[PDB]
Amino acid sequence: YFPDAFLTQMREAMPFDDFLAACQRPLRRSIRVNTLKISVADFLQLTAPYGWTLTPIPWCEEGFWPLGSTAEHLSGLFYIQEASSMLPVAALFADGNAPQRVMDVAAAPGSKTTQISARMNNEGAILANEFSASRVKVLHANISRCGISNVALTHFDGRVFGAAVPEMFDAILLDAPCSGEGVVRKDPDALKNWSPESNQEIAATQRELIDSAFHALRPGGTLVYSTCTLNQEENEAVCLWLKETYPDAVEFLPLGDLFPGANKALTEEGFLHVFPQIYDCEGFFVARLRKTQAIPALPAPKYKVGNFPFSPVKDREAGQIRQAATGVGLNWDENLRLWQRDKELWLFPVGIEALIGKVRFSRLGIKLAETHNKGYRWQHEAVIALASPDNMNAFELTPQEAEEWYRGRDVYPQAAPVADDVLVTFQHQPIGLAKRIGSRLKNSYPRELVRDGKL
Repeated sequence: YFPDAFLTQMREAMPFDDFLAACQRPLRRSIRVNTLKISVADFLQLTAPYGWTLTPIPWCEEGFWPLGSTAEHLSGLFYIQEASSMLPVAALFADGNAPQRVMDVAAAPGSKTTQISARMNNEGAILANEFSASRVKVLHANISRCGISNVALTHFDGRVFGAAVPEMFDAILLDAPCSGEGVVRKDPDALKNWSPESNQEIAATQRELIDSAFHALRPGGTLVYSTCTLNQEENEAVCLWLKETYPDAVEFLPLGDLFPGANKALTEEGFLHVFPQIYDCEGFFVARLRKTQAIPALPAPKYKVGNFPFSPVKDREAGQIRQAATGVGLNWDENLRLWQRDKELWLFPVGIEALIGKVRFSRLGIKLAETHNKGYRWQHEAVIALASPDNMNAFELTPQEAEEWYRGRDVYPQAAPVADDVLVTFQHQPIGLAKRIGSRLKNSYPRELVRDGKL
């Protein structure tokens, strides 16, 4: 369903029928491989038995066309995400762009965040901001599932960043809340409350969003602006505005070589204005800019953000934890350093350090452990992230035994390893960390996730 005003002005902005057609047909199931865990080729090899046809996505070598309840999804080897969300992320790293400190402004539900992480090879650091509180917990679950460690979370109104955190990021991805015209294929009533007035104010929001972003972008950095909507007010008009506001500071960086076929969607400015029927998918806009120059300062550091509840772990102790963890299969890069709050023990990415005190964080990095007596309760989240499977104390489950784990039940091996603490893999992926207890392997899969159904 489509309002008259909207169609009879999509008619006057087409460079059409095919579009009405593609508009009205449902989206293709779409999947993205997580190379933090498995290579593409390996993935293809591994899921060949399931007999799916998979069309390659042109702007994402890692992208392809009951999903959530498949082993591979549970061990975090792929993300269920739409091809259009892949595009902004691809732009962000186009032409060997290799940013080390990145913000995702509207990060839930995690689709893009996870993808950026994988592309940075889990190095550097990311600030994933999400405005809605409820969506934050979704974001976090999704991050923890993919074993991402370079992410910190905030809960802010996006507009704040420009003033709060000046030339902080070397890349930003601003996927702006829009009028969702491109999303009628996922939701046949999506727009229904659509109106040109309602759009003028949405565009007003998108202005101050992108200004905030630009402000928080270090000189030299790239910013990618994307929406799910197809009109010019919210897209080209918003980018063009930014350039008018900072004429000597903003450079559009054409996206035409982004992939083969990109030309089909290329705007005179170098944006990709992807109509749904062009590549058979969602309706989407992608714009990439670079800040070429420092721009004037804002006041506006009003929010004095008070004590940070964690302290960096001292060297004597940090060493002993590193060795205690290694002894159980967990390992970290030089990208990560150990902090502490209570019995709690966290790893933060050094990339994020510089932000401490300029923003209140919802969460940072990963909880490695909680101290208990002389010991440690290793967190599931850290096992997914830091566990090396190719080990001599790994233990591979049978499919039968794997299903049991995910239904949150104890497992009884014929083998029956020697370790009192056993790193449990399936398809040779870290799946959880279990205690021995004689012959039994106790289930330590967090209950908030114990699968209810079929597998």
